[PDB]
Amino acid sequence: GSCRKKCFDASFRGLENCRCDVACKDRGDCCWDFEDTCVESTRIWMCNKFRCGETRLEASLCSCSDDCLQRKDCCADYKSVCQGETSWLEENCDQCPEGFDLPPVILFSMDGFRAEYLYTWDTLMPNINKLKTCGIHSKYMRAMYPTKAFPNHYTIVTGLYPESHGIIDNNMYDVNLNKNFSLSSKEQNNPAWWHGQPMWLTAMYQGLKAATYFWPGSEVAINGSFPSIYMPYNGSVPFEERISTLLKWLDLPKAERPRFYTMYFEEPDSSGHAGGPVSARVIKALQVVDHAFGMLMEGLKQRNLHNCVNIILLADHGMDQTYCNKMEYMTDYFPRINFFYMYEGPAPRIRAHNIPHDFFSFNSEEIVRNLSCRKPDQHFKPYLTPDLPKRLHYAKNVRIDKVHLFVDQQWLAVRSKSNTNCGGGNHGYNNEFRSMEAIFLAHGPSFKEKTEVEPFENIEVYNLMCDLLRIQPAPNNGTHGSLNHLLKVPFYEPSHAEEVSKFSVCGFANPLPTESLDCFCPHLQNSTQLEQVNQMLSLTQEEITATVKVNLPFGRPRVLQKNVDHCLLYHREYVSGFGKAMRMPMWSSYTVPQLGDTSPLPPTVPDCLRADVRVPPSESQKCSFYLADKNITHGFLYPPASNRTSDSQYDALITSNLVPMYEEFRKMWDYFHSVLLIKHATERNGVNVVSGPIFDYNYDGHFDAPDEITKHLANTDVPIPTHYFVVLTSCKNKSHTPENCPGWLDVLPFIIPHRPTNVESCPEGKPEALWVEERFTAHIARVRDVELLTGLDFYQDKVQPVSEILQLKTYLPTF
Ligand SMILES: *[C@@H]1O[C@H](CO)[C@@H](O[C@@H]2O[C@H](CO)[C@@H](O[C@@H]3O[C@H](CO)[C@@H](O)[C@H](O)[C@@H]3O)[C@H](O)[C@H]2NC(C)=O)[C@H](O)[C@H]1NC(C)=O
Ligand SMILES: *[C@@H]1O[C@H](CO[C@@H]2O[C@@H](C)[C@@H](O)[C@@H](O)[C@@H]2O)[C@@H](O[C@@H]2O[C@H](CO)[C@@H](O)[C@H](O)[C@H]2NC(C)=O)[C@H](O)[C@H]1NC(C)=O
Ligand SMILES: *[C@@H]1O[C@H](CO[C@@H]2O[C@@H](C)[C@@H](O)[C@@H](O)[C@@H]2O)[C@@H](O[C@@H]2O[C@H](CO)[C@@H](O)[C@H](O)[C@H]2NC(C)=O)[C@H](O)[C@H]1NC(C)=O
Ligand SMILES: Nc1ncnc2c1ncn2[C@@H]1O[C@H](COP(=O)(O)CP(=O)(O)OP(=O)(O)O)[C@@H](O)[C@H]1O
Ligand SMILES: *[C@@H]1O[C@H](CO)[C@@H](O[C@@H]2O[C@H](CO)[C@@H](O)[C@H](O)[C@H]2NC(C)=O)[C@H](O)[C@H]1NC(C)=O
Ligand SMILES: *[C@@H]1O[C@H](CO)[C@@H](O[C@@H]2O[C@H](CO)[C@@H](O)[C@H](O)[C@H]2NC(C)=O)[C@H](O)[C@H]1NC(C)=O
Ligand SMILES: *[C@@H]1O[C@H](CO[C@@H]2O[C@@H](C)[C@@H](O)[C@@H](O)[C@@H]2O)[C@@H](O)[C@H](O)[C@H]1NC(C)=O
Ligand SMILES: *[C@@H]1O[C@H](CO[C@@H]2O[C@@H](C)[C@@H](O)[C@@H](O)[C@@H]2O)[C@@H](O)[C@H](O)[C@H]1NC(C)=O
Ligand SMILES: [Ca+2]
Ligand SMILES: [Cl-]
Ligand SMILES: [Cl-]
Ligand SMILES: [Cl-]
Ligand code: NA
Ligand SMILES: [Zn+2]
Ligand SMILES: [Zn+2]
Repeated sequence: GSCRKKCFDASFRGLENCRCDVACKDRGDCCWDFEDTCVESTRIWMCNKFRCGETRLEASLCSCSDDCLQRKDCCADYKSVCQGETSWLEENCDQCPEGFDLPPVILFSMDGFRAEYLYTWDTLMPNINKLKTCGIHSKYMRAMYPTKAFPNHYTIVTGLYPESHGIIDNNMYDVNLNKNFSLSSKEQNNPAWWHGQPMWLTAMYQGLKAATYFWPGSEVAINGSFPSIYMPYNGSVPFEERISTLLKWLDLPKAERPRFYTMYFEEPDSSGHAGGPVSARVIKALQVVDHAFGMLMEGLKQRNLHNCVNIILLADHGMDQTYCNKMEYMTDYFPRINFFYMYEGPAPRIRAHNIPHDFFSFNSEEIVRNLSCRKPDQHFKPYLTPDLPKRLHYAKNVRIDKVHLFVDQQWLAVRSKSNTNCGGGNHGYNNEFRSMEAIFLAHGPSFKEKTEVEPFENIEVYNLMCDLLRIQPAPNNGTHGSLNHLLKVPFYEPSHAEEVSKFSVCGFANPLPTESLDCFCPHLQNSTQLEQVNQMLSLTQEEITATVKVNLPFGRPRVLQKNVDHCLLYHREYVSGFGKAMRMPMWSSYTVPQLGDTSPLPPTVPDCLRADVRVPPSESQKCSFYLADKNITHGFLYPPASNRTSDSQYDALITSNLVPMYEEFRKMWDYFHSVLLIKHATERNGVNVVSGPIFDYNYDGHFDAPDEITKHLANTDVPIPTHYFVVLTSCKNKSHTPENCPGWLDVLPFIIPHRPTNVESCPEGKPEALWVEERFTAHIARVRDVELLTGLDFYQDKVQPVSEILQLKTYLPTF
């Protein structure tokens, strides 16, 4: 015989007197199968032909003995390797066993698994590829900025932007605590850094036990509590050991068995850093993680759990390649740099060197000014954080330093040329960069099968996981219901938000104005001319219904602000919502048709403004306000030169269509409406436009209350916007116009900062054709971002399921 079932038996002589004792290795008389049967069998996580039926040993990590199933310690592939059962991988695409009344949730993260890995190398990852084929598969998942591990892992489990959850980078300083946060320090375990409610506490608070294996934050007594089970972090733990512990937890008695699980792997992030995203090291790491993931599914199948668990496989961010010849140096821009401290790399920040003493005295403004437009080809742009694109939601936290550098693809910004941290993979860049996109795959009885879904953001996963466990989520930044199309039977059915402030009436009464408002239009020097022109503002009921049909084709925006007095101004070519206290419109809606001639609109007739007879002078702007205010002029919300009849431009040359605009912004503003808007209308077969002011002086992402607004027009109460929004909405099916679209819509939203100079664009002396469109593109945002910043709610009259409208409102155009 051989060593099968005779390991370490010195008294045993088999064929040709071969021996199976520990000393046979030296004497050189071992039976042929000794090493694999008796030595390597205690160092591996897999059964094989040598091990099946084996006699139990001591130091074995798992068992292939005939009693392992009753003892509950079989290796994961025992049944398929030893019992001839079909592996999970060999099974076709798709049930809970006894005691698993409800399906547990596994949240599985593979650090640095970028969406392109799954596109190019899927055939090198058969287990992951099987998950993608059989379950639900998003084109990619968008991370939050900056695309770092701790900020995004904690976003995933809280539903919160970093500015809200507190972990705004892997390295940061908090002047209030006067402490430093870093991944190698014990300060990261101070619960004071961790705000919000992570998913394992949401479950625990609502009666469901939670086990975490190495998830960021799970080793912290957040809000005073650890997870039910958690593991002190140690990256050296083999992945198979982690998977085996997860399967053991699923073997706990029902009364002790967690319902929510998290799992974390350092790969392919670690190999991405070492070798770059296209490298043998990443390829090998991708095969390793795929092997360990398969181990999990095989072990689930051994327990008949493969189709009972709702598993989500995703990642925190992607990976890009860096170069030592693509580095920007602060020494190139400052003669002395020893007075400030720099968080370096793909998403740098600059703060005072002497902290906490000079933290707030630091002249962040001068730093950003001296870094602006210094070279024509400089590969980063400095920002004060309130000036960053609003879709990043990266400003409202004292831990976010005011000075920020937004760095171009594959570049790095460092202090000095001494820096050698280059040549490998890195991340942290703009979350819209393709290289920073992450994967999201799910599978389970609650998910749809064999379904590909559009991209979505990692802030949406928290609500989804609460829906999977049928519990209520803590308040977060997801849009609940936006991921219902992932689910067979949604747990949460969304509904339209009900309007808070009802609209008033601004009907047409007297054709002459009680007050001139200090506005002048010599073209109407007589009174007969005025009465006729203003009469054009009088629309019949039939004319009101016609303009609403074309220019409000999805229904008016609803006001979710409280105690806001507003009325609707009907015109033939546009409808607006006038904010009485504000003395300017909250929104203006109009639909731009497709035209053959792409002739840019001509300039508005100048020197002609008059009052709105429908709006009383107490609630109207005065043209003298703008003359008085030397630092700001007036702009038009609805473009008057886009008139489609002989004298309809008069309908736009009224005080009710005026908004405060710095001269330099209005140049940008008018170019967009005169040139770019027309192109968008011709490409989209017409486009509906809704535009208006945004006030966010505390840069918290929410509309300001009137008493939060700190800048006003001249000596009046008329506020100056911080931003203007422009939402372009057309029919996804280009065969239809925006007003005759029975299917899905297609949106392109802008949130353009209203700044007194164009230094963000470094015009330098170039025509607007060479930088305006670039500036607007940099400030694309979601509709929901506009809703949050305005207190408005869109598309409520679009006949379509709410959850599909929620998909539309979370969509981010990318380029
Ligand atoms: C941090 O942990 C504490 C627990 O120590 C959480 O406080 C608990 O919050 C829940 C939900 O708000 C409270 O339950 C509610 O109480 C009201 C008042 O009777 C009741 O009407 C509701 O139906 C619900 O039962 C609970 O009382 C409260 N516990 C304590 C001791 O204050 C807190 O929410 C956690 N915070 C975060 C951010 O995780
Ligand atoms: C920030 O820059 C100012 C201005 O410096 C000039 O503009 C820069 C954008 C860059 O092009 C420099 O090469 C220019 O010299 C600095 O203010 C100047 O400082 C020098 C001292 O070296 C002084 O002699 C000048 O009078 C200053 N000019 C003004 C208008 O004040 C300032 O020092 C820079 N700030 C920091 C922190 O370095
Ligand atoms: C859109 O309106 C422009 C402007 O109309 C002029 O300005 C208004 C404020 C009002 O004073 C009107 O009575 C004016 O006609 C139209 O451009 C004018 O077009 C006429 C006839 O084609 C021409 O004689 C004028 O010189 C033009 N004036 C300017 C400043 O361009 C334009 O025709 C209107 N578009 C359509 C489709 O009717
Ligand atoms: N609970 C945990 N505790 C400590 N470290 C963890 C952790 N979970 C993951 N990590 C570590 O997070 C690291 C990945 O995060 P990264 O964003 O790549 C760090 P970085 O910002 O690129 O540079 P840095 O190392 O200077 O912080 C992994 O190497 C891993 O060791
Ligand atoms: C947090 O880390 C910073 C460096 O990242 C420390 O900064 C030092 O601050 C002291 C005075 O506070 C200065 O004398 C040193 O020159 C600073 N060092 C550097 C490298 O800038 C800071 O001390 C740390 N704070 C805490 C509480 O640990
Ligand atoms: C993201 O969601 C969080 C949680 O709902 C919001 O944070 C709250 O904001 C209000 C008003 O700013 C504060 O009074 C609360 O204290 C905040 N809570 C927390 C936990 O920070 C946040 O406003 C949302 N962000 C956006 C951009 O909408
Ligand atoms: C980190 O992990 C290393 C690898 O072994 C693992 O940890 C030991 C303690 C056992 O739990 C073993 O089953 C694991 O695979 C250890 O060698 C090392 O000591 C650990 N370091 C720390 C600080 O815990
Ligand atoms: C778009 O919609 C088409 C049906 O629309 C009707 O037919 C076309 C030709 C136009 O005349 C339109 O005004 C009509 O209402 C579908 O047949 C077609 O598949 C759709 N296209 C896409 C890309 O979805
Ligand atoms: Ca605000
Ligand atoms: Cl089954
Ligand atoms: Cl003026
Ligand atoms: Cl500016
Ligand atoms: Na002025
Ligand atoms: Zn990472
Ligand atoms: Zn990393």
